[PDB]
Amino acid sequence: YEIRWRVIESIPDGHEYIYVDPMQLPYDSRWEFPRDGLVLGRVLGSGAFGKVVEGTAYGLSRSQPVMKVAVKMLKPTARSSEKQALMSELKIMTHLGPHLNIVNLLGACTKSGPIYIIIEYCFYGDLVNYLHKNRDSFLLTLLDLLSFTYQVARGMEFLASKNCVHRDLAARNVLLAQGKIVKICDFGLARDIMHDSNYVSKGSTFLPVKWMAPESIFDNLYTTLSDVWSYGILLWEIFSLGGTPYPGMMVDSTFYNKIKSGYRMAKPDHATSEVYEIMVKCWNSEPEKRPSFYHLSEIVENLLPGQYKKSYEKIHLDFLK
Ligand SMILES: Cn1cc(-c2cc3c(N4CCN(c5ncc([C@@](C)(N)c6ccc(F)cc6)cn5)CC4)ncnn3c2)cn1
Repeated sequence: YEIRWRVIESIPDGHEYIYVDPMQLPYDSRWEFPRDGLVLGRVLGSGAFGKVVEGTAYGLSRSQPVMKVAVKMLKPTARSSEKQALMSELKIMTHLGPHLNIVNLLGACTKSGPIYIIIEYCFYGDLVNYLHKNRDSFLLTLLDLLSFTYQVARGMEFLASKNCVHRDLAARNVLLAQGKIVKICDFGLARDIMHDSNYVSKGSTFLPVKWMAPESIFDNLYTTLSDVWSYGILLWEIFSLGGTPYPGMMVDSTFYNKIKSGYRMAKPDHATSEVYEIMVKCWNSEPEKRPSFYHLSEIVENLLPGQYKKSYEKIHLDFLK
């Protein structure tokens, strides 16, 4: 190809070194959970082709013989396109490993019918409804907002270390667990970073434009660095207490023109000067200049009381006992 500026730089030293593709890896049978040990209850989120329901699981844990869970599944209206994606989503989760700030996978029903993905249940729901619920009380506290901001930073650091690009980081995809523990969810659009080069076929039809970095919209480039842009948008959501990004702006020619020119959202009412600067660094137009998720945690860690780090580590270690 003759136009070299349109070729993205591609990174393998010798034939001995291969990319471990999680899509190609075997399914550990220990994830399997009999379908007749799962009762399905109320819907937790739904869409045209799928839903997440609350479930009770009997005998999934030795600690909790009757345990509340969530269950990701497809509707009858879903086609084979949605069926292959849910499978690949299960593949990404079985190989990620567990983390304190991820809605962890507990099991799956893969053997007979449609796929069920069984995930831990988060008592408080998503961060957008939670922040709407508490708006009047705030005016929750400010430290809570910082704590949410740190935990997502650690969650994302864990994902990027596994070379996993989330591609839909947003407040609607942050849940709150029993001890005000923040959990990232929805790996439907998640891809390994080497996925787009090795098995090239994509075409998600509807995208979260207002959360996406310029090079993701315009060039279909998804990296950890475009996740960091989304993390900036997530921060704006949290400190506007559940606000809609770019409020009053339709996504159109002029919107894309504005973002490309350097337009950015103004500071939200409940963000400090220092916290707005984090969102600004996150929306740098040159992706390589955005801060890393490790660096972001270190910045946000400074904004929290000194003991928080020690207590957060105590929760974290305990979770993996
Ligand atoms: C009021 N309240 C609510 C909760 C709550 C809510 C969750 C939860 N979520 C629910 C939202 N999610 C979600 N919704 C839709 C999709 C789809 C439509 N795109 C989809 C579904 C299936 C499919 F195969 C493909 C696509 C995906 N995911 C998951 C996270 N998970 C755990 N606990 N929990 C607890 C608690 N109080």
